[PDB]
Amino acid sequence: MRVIIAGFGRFGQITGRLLLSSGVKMVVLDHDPDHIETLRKFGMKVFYGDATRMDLLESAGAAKAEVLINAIDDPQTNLQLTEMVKEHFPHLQIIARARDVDHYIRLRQAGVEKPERETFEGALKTGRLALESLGLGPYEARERADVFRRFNIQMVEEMAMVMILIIYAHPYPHHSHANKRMLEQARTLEGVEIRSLYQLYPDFNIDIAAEQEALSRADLIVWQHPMQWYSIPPLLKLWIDKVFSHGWAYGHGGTALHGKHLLWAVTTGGGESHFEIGAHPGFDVLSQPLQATAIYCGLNWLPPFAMHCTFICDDETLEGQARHYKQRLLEWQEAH
Amino acid sequence: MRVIIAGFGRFGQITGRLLLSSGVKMVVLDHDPDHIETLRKFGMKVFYGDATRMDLLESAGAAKAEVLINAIDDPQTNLQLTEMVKEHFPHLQIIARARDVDHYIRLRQAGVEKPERETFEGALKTGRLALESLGLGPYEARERADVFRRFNIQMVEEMAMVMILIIYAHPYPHHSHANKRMLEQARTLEGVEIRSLYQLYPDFNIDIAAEQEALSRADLIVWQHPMQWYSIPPLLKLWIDKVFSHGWAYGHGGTALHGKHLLWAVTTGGGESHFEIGAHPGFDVLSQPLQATAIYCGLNWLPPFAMHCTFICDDETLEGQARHYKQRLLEWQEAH
Ligand SMILES: Cc1cc2nc3c(=O)[nH]c(=O)nc-3n(C[C@H](O)[C@H](O)[C@H](O)COP(=O)(O)O)c2cc1C
Ligand SMILES: Cc1cc2nc3c(=O)[nH]c(=O)nc-3n(C[C@H](O)[C@H](O)[C@H](O)COP(=O)(O)O)c2cc1C
Ligand SMILES: CCN1C(=O)C[C@H](SC[C@H](NC(=O)CC[C@H](N)C(=O)O)C(=O)NCC(=O)O)C1=O
Ligand SMILES: [Zn+2]
Ligand SMILES: [Zn+2]
Repeated sequence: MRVIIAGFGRFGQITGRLLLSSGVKMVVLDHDPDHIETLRKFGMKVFYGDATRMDLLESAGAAKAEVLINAIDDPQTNLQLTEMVKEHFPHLQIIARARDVDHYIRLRQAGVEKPERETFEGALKTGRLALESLGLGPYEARERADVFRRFNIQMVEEMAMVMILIIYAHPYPHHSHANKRMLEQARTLEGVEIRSLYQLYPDFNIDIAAEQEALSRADLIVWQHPMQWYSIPPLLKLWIDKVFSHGWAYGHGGTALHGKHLLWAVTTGGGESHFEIGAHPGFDVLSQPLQATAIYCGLNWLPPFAMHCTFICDDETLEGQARHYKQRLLEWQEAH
Repeated sequence: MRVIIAGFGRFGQITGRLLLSSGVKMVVLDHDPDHIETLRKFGMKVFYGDATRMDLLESAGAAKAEVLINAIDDPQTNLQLTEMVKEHFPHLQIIARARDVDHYIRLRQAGVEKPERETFEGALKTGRLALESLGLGPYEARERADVFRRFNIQMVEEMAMVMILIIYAHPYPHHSHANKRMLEQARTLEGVEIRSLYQLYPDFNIDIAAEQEALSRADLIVWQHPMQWYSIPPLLKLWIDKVFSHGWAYGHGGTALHGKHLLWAVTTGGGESHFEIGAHPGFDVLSQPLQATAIYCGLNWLPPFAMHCTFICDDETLEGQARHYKQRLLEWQEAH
């Protein structure tokens, strides 16, 4: 229906099995009598022949499909398919396997956004296993692989070619009601940049230098998120831990944030009264770790923006609250 | 000095390049004239020939090496090398590339602990890009891949055969001084289980069922960690967000934690004066998000154990605090 997979070897099988687990229906283009049994069990419609055939492509539903996964092993065949689909089926999104760097480059030049070098991530994993058996902790080792990946991707992309900042930290931005409205409203302003952490770093691999650059340009920084267990989401905590670095956000020479302002914009399921609990009751006390973090780094902490009772929230209330968020924002701009 | 890499093609080049960035000393076994220049450029010592020659293995220093990375592509040659090494060099840890499920199985049977199927992680990434191109959030997609990975590994492992609970959340357990001593002390008690989050889940993919089972068996739960930015590490917060689930920890029928105790055991680099910051100063205030979480889940909140001044801490002070932690734990179990 929405998905076509070309090639059902080792690579296509795992990609297909992951989609099938997530409830996605697909058809397969394959031409290996060896895969007949695998295909039988897999239980999807099969088009048996060369994927480069226009007739098989059309009968597979290419003119209506959203995504083609090009899992073809042979670079020449893999590229020929890519070129055919680009020419004949302009709305069909190509996700491609690449054999190696030369193949990756040719795919990039054919307009595939992020071709996946078939052994790359396996090889990085193997590197981490070696690091761990040499005595490195698994997390430090994964971080080292993350740094190398970013570097390597930047190098191969070069070979191929050859003021408000909202730090948004909802884990499921597509599923958001309250925060999503707040952001729609904020974008109607100017000099607003939005960085959605769970969209940028689903693998919890923050690019510190990219984050520091954006902060450098901002006058007001906003930490916007749904409250989770009286606190913030894991990825926002990671962002603080990584981005607010020694010699940059604090410590000797760490003055990059001095003079800037910070707003906490948080949504909660409960209402004010729910926070009257424990030794230090009241919603305002929960701002403490954040305010302490901001102050330590030389930021000016603003009165938080807080939207309560999203659990029982009227759509009329969701709107007025979102517009007051924009209003807080506008008012800060006019003062600065 | 420490590592031998057999095979320096696409796969072996990435693995060895990663290790170079970590300053690891390695020698290479490779027979491909096309790789000679690459190897010379990195300054790499090469033993040219079949990695399956005993005399080459010996010359490469296999009798002293800590780790062999078997990056050979050909499954037969790859397996021959594995079995030869296992027979003759008993202290040499083998990290091996696997072509597919069958190769993976034969490596397991040869005594390789975690063979890495070469295209597996690459395919999962391709599957994630397809899901995202269909409109799924990048983070939700990654989470689907994590579930798929966990299930797949368990399946391939099947085929290959054919009370105190400390939740420890130091991001760098090996680099620790204060927490390491505390865990040394705690371990001298009876009925202690330690789960080290950053060792168990470097890729931040928590196994909720396993954590919940461990919690089932605990009477005292301890959150133990160094304090970072007035709060807790990113992985502990994920652990809370994931493991303290609707219908288990809270909400209708969520009574699994009722009657259990929770202790916060935290180390800080600053003393008490460090926490004279913000509108709600004082160290005790910082426990509020955690105490509120405890209360909502029916956990019994105990007075925290806090070790301060680790930045300026004498070694006798460190020992003494590690003994006092053991003491708190002991008196708890003597009281229950
Ligand atoms: C993991 C989890 C923990 C939560 N913890 C709290 C809580 O501490 N206090 C509270 O009021 N709401 C809590 N909530 C409710 C969310 O804050 C609320 O659903 C959210 O702000 C709604 O905004 P949204 O429509 O943008 O998702 C929690 C929700 C989840 C999913
Ligand atoms: C990311 C980062 C943030 C930190 N923030 C704080 C802070 O909030 N307050 C504090 O007293 N110490 C802070 N520290 C210092 C650690 O708490 C301290 O080094 C640790 O408790 C020592 O424990 P260890 O020897 O087991 O590593 C921070 C350290 C790091 C790495
Ligand atoms: C269990 C479900 N199922 C079936 O019904 C039959 C296939 S069998 C396992 C598969 N093997 C091959 O494709 C053989 C490749 C080869 N011989 C080659 O050298 O190229 C494979 O490894 N796939 C990637 C993975 O799983 O890691 C399958 O996946
Ligand atoms: Zn989403
Ligand atoms: Zn470590």
